[PDB]
Parts: sequence; C-alpha cells; structure tokens
Amino acid sequence: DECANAAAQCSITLCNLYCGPLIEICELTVMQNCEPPFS
Repeated sequence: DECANAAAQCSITLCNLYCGPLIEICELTVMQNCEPPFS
C-alpha cells in the first residue's frame, strides 16, 4: 500500500498523501523510527 510505503519511507509528506486515519499511526511510527517532518 502507499500508506505502508510512506511509513517505510519515513515521510510525513507521504504519510498524509494516502494514510487517511492511519496518518496518526504513520506519523507515530515515523517519529518512533525517524526524525519527522521528513525532508
């Protein structure tokens, strides 16, 4: 999925692109593994 890839890519800019509700767990995971907001 794109939402999955977005998290795997450590990007908020991808997270929001498709994750909808999962934006939260997406951003959360990206926080968890990485230093968002992605550039």
